[PDB]
Amino acid sequence: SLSIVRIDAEDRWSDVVIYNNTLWYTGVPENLDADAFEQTANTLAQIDAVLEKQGSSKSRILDATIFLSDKADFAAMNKAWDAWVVAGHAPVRCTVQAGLMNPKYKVEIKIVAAV
Amino acid sequence: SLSIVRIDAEDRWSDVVIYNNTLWYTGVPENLDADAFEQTANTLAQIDAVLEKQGSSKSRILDATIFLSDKADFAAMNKAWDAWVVAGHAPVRCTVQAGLMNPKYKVEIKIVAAV
Amino acid sequence: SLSIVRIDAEDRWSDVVIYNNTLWYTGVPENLDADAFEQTANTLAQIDAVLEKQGSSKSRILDATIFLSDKADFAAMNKAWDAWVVAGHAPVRCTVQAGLMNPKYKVEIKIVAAV
Repeated sequence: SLSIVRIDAEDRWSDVVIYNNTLWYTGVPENLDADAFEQTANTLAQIDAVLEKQGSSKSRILDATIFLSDKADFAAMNKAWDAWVVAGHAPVRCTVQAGLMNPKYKVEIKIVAAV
Repeated sequence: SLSIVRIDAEDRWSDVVIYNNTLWYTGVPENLDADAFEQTANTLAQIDAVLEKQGSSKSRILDATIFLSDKADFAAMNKAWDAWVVAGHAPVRCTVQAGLMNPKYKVEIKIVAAV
Repeated sequence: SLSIVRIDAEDRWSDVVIYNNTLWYTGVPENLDADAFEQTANTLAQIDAVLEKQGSSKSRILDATIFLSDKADFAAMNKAWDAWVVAGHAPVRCTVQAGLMNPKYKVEIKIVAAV
């Protein structure tokens, strides 16, 4: 559909937007003092739950942009990603180090997925 | 339409691109000597201008990635965003810090919207 | 089509994703010891190859985001872009400097295109 659907949840930093059978969402860490692996692993779990609640799923992710605050955390974030990603159904994947909006975020994950 | 429409199509870039009922655009500030907050507001206003010319609006933006040159300007670009954004019609957002091309850029905003 | 097609679908990533008449891809350099001009020119050549394998072309690219590891490489990557881009058929473009996963990468290029 060409009618935009927007979804706000109290426990969730980003809205979800659905349009033209496509879904956008940004995953942000919930446990600020946690390390990069935890934040990546738990943000990937957040994303699954958000996609499922709107019928989609981690199998239907088209493109993912992982922003990291520190180059030292690449290994940890690959380790989480690699434990979660669906073999043969993986999204196109962008990973860049950049400054994040909260100094305690080690990771932030933009998602575009099919609905 | 599955036909691609380009606005201000030059030799090396286009300013706006429209395809499959979706519009792409990067906004850059024109007020290059102003501060972050005021460069942001200016960018946002150009975006409104661009979206209105094609039939859309700031109520129909799907995703927005805000690049800041300096980590110290997060709070200020948020201030300019909250004055501009339409509550309950907000797009998904990304704000990160990276190097911009013109050294007088505090901010640069990439936009995907519906049309 | 509302079906998801993945090209070179691997364990942790897919090289290309195609959905809803839209194609997503991220080009990364092949020659790690090459300078930024070679890496950019070469990456634009890969993008073409990827687009035409799917029956699309570089005239059909909608949006491009170029990440450079070093601000000193801006001129080298514009020279490559300028030698390649299709006058009057260029996408929205956006260049920023950021940290990249491999320290030998001077450039990386994400592409959304019509297919």
